[PDB]
Amino acid sequence: CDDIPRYENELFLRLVTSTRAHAKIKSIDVSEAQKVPGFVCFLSADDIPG
Amino acid sequence: ADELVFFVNGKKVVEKNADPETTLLAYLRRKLGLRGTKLGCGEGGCGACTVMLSKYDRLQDKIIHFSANACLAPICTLHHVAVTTVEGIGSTKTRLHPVQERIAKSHGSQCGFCTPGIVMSMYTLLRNQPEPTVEEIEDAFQGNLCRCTGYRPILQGFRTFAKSPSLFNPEEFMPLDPTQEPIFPPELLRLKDVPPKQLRFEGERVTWIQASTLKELLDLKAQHPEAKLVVGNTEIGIEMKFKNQLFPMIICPAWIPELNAVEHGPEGISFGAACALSSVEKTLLEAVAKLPTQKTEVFRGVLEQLRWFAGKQVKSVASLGGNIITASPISDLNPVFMASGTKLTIVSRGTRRTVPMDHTFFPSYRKTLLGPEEILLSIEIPYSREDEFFSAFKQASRREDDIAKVTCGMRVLFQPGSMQVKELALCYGGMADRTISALKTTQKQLSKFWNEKLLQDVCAGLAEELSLSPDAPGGMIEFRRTLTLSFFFKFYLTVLKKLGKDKLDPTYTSATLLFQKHPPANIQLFQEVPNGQSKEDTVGRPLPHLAAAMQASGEAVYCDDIPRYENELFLRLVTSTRAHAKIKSIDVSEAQKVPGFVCFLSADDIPGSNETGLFNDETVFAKDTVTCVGHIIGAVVADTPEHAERAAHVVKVTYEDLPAIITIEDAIKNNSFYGSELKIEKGDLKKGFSEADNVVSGELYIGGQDHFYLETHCTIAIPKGEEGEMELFVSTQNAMKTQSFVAKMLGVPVNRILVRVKRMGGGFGGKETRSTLVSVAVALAAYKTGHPVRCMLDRNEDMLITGGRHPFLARYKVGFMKTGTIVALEVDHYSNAGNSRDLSHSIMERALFHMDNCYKIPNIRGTGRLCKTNLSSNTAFRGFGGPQALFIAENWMSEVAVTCGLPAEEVRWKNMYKEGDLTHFNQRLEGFSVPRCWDECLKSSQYYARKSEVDKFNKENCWKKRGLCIIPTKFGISFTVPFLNQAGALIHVYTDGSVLVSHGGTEMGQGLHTKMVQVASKALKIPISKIYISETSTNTVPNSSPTAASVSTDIYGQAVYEACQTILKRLEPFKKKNPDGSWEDWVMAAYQDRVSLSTTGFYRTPNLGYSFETNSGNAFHYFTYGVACSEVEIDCLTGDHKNLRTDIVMDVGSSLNPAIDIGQVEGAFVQGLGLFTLEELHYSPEGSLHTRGPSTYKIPAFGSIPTEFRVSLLRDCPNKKAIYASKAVGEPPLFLGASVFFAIKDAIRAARAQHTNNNTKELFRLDSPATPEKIRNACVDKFTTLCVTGKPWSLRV
Amino acid sequence: EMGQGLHTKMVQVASKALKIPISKIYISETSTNTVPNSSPTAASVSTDIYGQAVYEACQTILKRLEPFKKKNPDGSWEDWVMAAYQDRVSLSTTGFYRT
Ligand SMILES: Cc1cc2nc3c(=O)[nH]c(=O)nc-3n(C[C@H](O)[C@H](O)[C@H](O)COP(=O)(O)OP(=O)(O)OC[C@H]3O[C@@H](n4cnc5c(N)ncnc54)[C@H](O)[C@@H]3O)c2cc1C
Ligand SMILES: Nc1nc2c(c(=O)[nH]1)N[C@H]1C(S)=C(S)[C@@H](COP(=O)(O)O)O[C@H]1N2
Ligand SMILES: N#Cc1cc(-c2n[nH]c(C3=CC(=O)NC(=O)C3)n2)cc(=O)[nH]1
Ligand SMILES: N#Cc1cc(-c2n[nH]c(C3=CC(=O)NC(=O)C3)n2)cc(=O)[nH]1
Ligand code: FES
Ligand code: FES
Ligand SMILES: [Ca+2]
Ligand SMILES: [Ca+2]
Repeated sequence: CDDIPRYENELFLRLVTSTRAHAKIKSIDVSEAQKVPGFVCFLSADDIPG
Repeated sequence: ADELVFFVNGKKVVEKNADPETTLLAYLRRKLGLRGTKLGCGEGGCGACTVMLSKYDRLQDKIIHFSANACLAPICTLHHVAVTTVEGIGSTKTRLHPVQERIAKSHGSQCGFCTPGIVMSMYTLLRNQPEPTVEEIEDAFQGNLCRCTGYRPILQGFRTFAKSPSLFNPEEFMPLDPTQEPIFPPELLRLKDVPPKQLRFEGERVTWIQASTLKELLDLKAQHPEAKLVVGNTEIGIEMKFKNQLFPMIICPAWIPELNAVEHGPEGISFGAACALSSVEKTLLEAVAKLPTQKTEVFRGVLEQLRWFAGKQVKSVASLGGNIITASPISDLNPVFMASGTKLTIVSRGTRRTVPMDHTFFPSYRKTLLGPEEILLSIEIPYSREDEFFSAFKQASRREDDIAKVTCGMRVLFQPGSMQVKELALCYGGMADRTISALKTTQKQLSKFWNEKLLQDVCAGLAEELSLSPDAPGGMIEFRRTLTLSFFFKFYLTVLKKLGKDKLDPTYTSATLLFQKHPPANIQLFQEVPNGQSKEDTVGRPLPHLAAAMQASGEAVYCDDIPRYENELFLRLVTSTRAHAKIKSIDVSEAQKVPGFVCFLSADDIPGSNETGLFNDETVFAKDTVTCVGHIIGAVVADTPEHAERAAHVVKVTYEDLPAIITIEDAIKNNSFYGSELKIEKGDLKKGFSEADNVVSGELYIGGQDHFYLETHCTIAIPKGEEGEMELFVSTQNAMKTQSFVAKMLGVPVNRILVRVKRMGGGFGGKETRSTLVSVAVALAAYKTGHPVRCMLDRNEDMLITGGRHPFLARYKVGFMKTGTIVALEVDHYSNAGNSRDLSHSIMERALFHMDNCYKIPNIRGTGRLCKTNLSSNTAFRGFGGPQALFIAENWMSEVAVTCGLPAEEVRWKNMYKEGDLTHFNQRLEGFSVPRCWDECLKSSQYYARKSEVDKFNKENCWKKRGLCIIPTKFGISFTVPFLNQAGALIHVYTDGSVLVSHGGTEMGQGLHTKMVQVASKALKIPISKIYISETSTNTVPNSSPTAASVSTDIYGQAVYEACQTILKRLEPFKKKNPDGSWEDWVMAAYQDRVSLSTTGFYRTPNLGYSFETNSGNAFHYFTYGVACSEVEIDCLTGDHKNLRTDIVMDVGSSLNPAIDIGQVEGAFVQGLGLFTLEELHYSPEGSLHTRGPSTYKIPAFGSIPTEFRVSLLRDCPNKKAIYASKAVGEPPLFLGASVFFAIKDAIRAARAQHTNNNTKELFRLDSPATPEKIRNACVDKFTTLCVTGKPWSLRV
Repeated sequence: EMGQGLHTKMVQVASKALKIPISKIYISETSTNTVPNSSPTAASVSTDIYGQAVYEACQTILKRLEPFKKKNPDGSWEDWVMAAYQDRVSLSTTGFYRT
């Protein structure tokens, strides 16, 4: 799979995962993430169209 | 300076390193990933790259919006400009804009490749005039071309913006709402405030300075006199791309206020030299409405030329000074500027002069009297004076967006209130290498009076003074000379009229009329579906092409639109510049030095076989010898397409010529044929000829045709790196041959090669085989590099290399009775096949099969020979030999009517086959519907009433004539080699109950997939929404015949039907167990029960197999029929004509989709009209093509179609021989375009009775295409007489 | 294929069923548009079940090619395949198995 050449416009995804075994998600803060050079977006449940 | 800032669809683009050579089109497709905007030609002719531009004009103090060709727009002109592309206005993921909605729903998109550019031209009009007039609408598209639709639906759909069941419903159209339009970028409006300043861009090869002030400009021209000015780039863009000019320094003066000012002075109106021609046009139109007629004579000449100058895209960026200083011999403006003494204000640093343009201003080819330091600042177009009159005329190959043959400006100034010539200026383009004045002719007339003797003297003087030698560039010697006289005659008559106030001499009055549009009327008639039919059964309903909305939105993916891999490379073909030569050596040493160069590939690089072609006739890369101009020798592969192009251009081939054989004639004389003669003989010719009252024999020629699919040939090849595996994305009608020619070249099993075809932007037969020329080269580059490689041809390469329709030369003899009844016939056909066999033999056979058209001829012999020549190999082109043969048949039929002195329709009718007769190849005509088509078309076209109206018009008009002709056609349906009539399909039903269909056919705009989906949905009894077709691929359906012969709906439809039956058989017990369940419940239960939800389907046409030796057995499964009646009006002084009205009745059985079938009728029709009247390829005598682009090759334009255009599909004619009682439609109607040609012939006969003949039974030869040249030269008269063929001491008798 | 040699076994199986060498057969990949609704490759039954699927498809090819073998007993695989193609016999089929 990863040996397949990337398209010129091909992007990379990194999962964001929980550090707690059982907990409510109070908030999510992406503001330091957006500062990282090359950030395109952060995706979460609300982005799902289906 | 360094930064370039602009906006694209509302979003800011900051380009830090703009290269001056980057066009917008390249930037949009390759840097911004916005692939809706397309490349179709690269020379401003086709409009596929049309976008909108918006800017603040701080001078009108207003946001302005205009359209432009992205392929010619340098991004370096666009600082502080907002670009709107097709993706800027809507999409199927959000909402279509009204323009996109309507063109899709009104069936104005087929292949869809022209659609975004036509969308953008209509959108642009709407942003300027939210409620346009019908004419403002047609005019919006002078620079857009469509090869598929025949234009009618696009216009009829867009007409709903102005002011039988039906193919569309305008009441469902969302109204335009200008408050919902994208807002002009607010950042850009903040910027209008800041004073502009000089910018500098630096690219690989070119430095560009954007001059902010006149002083900056004139300083820069002093410092850099060699620097090239650029405004619209519509000429420099061509010189750069097509003549390998490099201008290492550009100055763009477009922003400078004095170069854009318009002033109304006592003497005339003054425009800065950077004023677009669209501004010039608007200003003059307003002057012409406001001012006394006698002030505006010169202005109206300018306007008359601007009417026929390029199109909206070009006119909106092309500048006035750009036209004057380019000094093309064929400028339409400079003759007018020169005739008028229009004033040029010319400046340099510390210099200013003003001169009247006159004959000295253009000293020689492409030069003007401007010095190295000097710029054209402003132009004063003068007011006309009392006693001063002016005309301008342009004649071309086509009226819309064409390059002038002869073009002129004519001024006379009389002594006050007299007819006594004080001044006369007759100034012409196209008669020499610069714009010239006939000063010798006109000097002789000063003090003379405007009369008959003056007309005669000027004609005689023009004939002497504007001579052309037989060798003149452009040819068309007699036509060009006739036109210089004809135009003068029009001027002479126009001036007579203007001199006498304002009845003077009717019969003559129409020669003086400027071109004028009658309003369009279009009626389509087809059958409603049976009343009880389910709404979910769409078979027989006018469902839009399934991809039409995505074509309109730019979201449909064509091959080059597929994203590049990051390591993907670019191939450029290296082709022969000689017709016939040994290759002595190849030197790549300059190519190696172009940046990004990767490798040059040639014959030695091939690991498998260099032998390719349908008959194993050809090389993949030429070895030892080249046998045509365009013969592929090699290829350069580089990191960008520009590096590849530049590198290939500088690959040096050294040749030693060999004797060439170019023409049919040469080939006959040299015994140069492929194979041996083909023949069908039936009955007894000698006996036939001996019993005929009359016998006519003659010779007929029909020229070839370039496919001009809007998407040229394109392949992407992906090498996998494992077991020789390769995956190709290809624009082709033939994935099977592509797959096997790529495997043969690589020397790998066919199971290693996967070919995928999503869609083509047109194919028309030209992608039936010739697509492998590019496919196999790209495969070689992928194999050799291990990288993805791609290549899309530029238009010029495509036209040169890939082949076209076959030219035919016929020698015939027909014996007939006095009643018109044909008694015997012989025709010998010769086709120009080019340098390989390809489909030529099958093309000849199809010609022989159609030599009868619809006529019963008891004694008949047809022969065919294929001429082997040093020209690119010709191939399939819609009709596949049929139209040539059928044109030959109608030519001699028409000569039969003339010789008999009988009405042409009577002679055709009495000769017509009847129900059950055998053809000349002994096939029975069962369900022969031509008499019903014929009867209905006579009637619905009101033919007989109109005949009498045409005679009347002809009686009353000396210099225009009308013509009217009605012709039948029949077209045999099947591939003539029996093995190709087979089709497979593969159908999957997934467990959500969605169905994916795959079949061997490809989509090229004809709506095959839409039809297959309609079939599957009727067969399965589910809605089409549940069914989907993604693409055509060799690992889903193997061994497919090319999508060709118009049988794809027939044969794939049956294969899809059969897979549906199997699925239905598997589901039946689940249906039984649960009668009240849904399709979804039944599918899930069959899955849970371990019943397969996948099957193949297959079909093989029964009862086929014609033998040329027994002359028996079915050649075809059935025939498609129809009839067309066309009326034209020709202009006998120029060779222009108008197509006034056409009515078509076509038998397509019970249509699967009447929208799609009417689209096919009209598209085919218009493609045939192009073949028979507009389109013409020219080659030098040594075999090198001249016509390589839409500038010179003229296909039907929006303005070319019949103004009244009516199409009916025959009611109540089910075809038991094909799926759901339908008939094949793709090619049958194309020969109906010949009704235009024969109407033209009738109108020529009329003109020659007017001024040539008392001989009503005379037979003059009119070859195809009947272009303005052939029509004009055929209108023999007192002007032709003065400038014919090429005083002697020295005269016998 | 996950390392277990299933494509290899399948090529072995097809070669034996069609009586042609393994060199004339190839398996490129697995995809939902060539075989739909597949169970996961799992429970060690893939050879068993795809083996039968491949075998049934090979039988169907053999039935279709038989009249050409019969007409030309001394011919090559390649001769029989070309003849079927020229005679418009389909050279594509599915295969299926249910334990
Ligand atoms: C599809 C198409 C159809 C066309 N149809 C026609 C037609 O029917 N009739 C016709 O006449 N032409 C036609 N043209 C030609 C072309 O569009 C015109 O000549 C146009 O006016 C050139 O203007 P431009 O601003 O694009 O010139 P550019 O390409 O930008 O410049 C052309 C030349 O003019 C010089 N120049 C420009 N401005 C100045 C200045 N102020 N002072 C000194 N030199 C200057 C440049 O240095 C350059 O040599 C057509 C072109 C295309 C692409
Ligand atoms: N829009 C469009 N219509 C088209 C073509 C095309 O390329 N584009 N090709 C024509 C030719 S040459 C043929 S043989 C048929 C192929 O399609 P069919 O067999 O599905 O009719 O479509 C015809 N109509
Ligand atoms: N449309 C179009 C059009 C196409 C064809 C046709 N296309 N390919 C072939 C082949 C002929 C052959 O002799 N050998 C081959 O491998 C292929 N014939 C026939 C027709 O009647 N109309
Ligand atoms: N190895 C491995 C392995 C796998 C399985 C197994 N895989 N999928 C399921 C499912 C069960 C179900 O109820 N619904 C489903 O959609 C799937 N069972 C069985 C086994 O014996 N060995
Ligand atoms: S691509 Fe620009 S006009 Fe054809
Ligand atoms: S739809 Fe216009 S070129 Fe095909
Ligand atoms: Ca072609
Ligand atoms: Ca050929």
